[PDB]
Amino acid sequence: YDIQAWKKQCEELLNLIFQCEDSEPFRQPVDLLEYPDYRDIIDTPMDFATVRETLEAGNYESPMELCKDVRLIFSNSKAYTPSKRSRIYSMSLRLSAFFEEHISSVLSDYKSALRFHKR
Ligand SMILES: COCCNC(=O)N1CCN(C(=O)c2ccc(Cl)o2)CC1
Repeated sequence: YDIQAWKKQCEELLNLIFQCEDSEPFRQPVDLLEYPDYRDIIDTPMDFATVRETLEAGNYESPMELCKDVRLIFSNSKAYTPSKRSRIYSMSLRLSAFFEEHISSVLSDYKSALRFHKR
């Protein structure tokens, strides 16, 4: 019932994601010099360094907001990919499965703790 615990749980999970080779494409923003059409396709860039900085700045109120930005990393990869068999997109799908496997308990515990708080 700790309604703050999600923040360190997310820091920990971001540390695991940064250790994961599959996060290599989405640590930093897309260099628009290497992908000159990126912003023609993607309205809202997102990456894991931006998510970590937002968290560490105290600019997430809940793990749902962090989850929305991480999911945007993955949806951007899916929107930008020329092929469902692309290397970078394939890395996104594995990393997404990993993230969803790990974030589920963080969301559940937070929502449970908030419900207890508001009982
Ligand atoms: C080392 O990483 C540098 C920053 N990352 C980066 O440039 N990109 C990651 C995002 N992205 C894609 O999701 C994608 C799908 C299919 C193809 Cl190709 O790319 C475009 C490439």
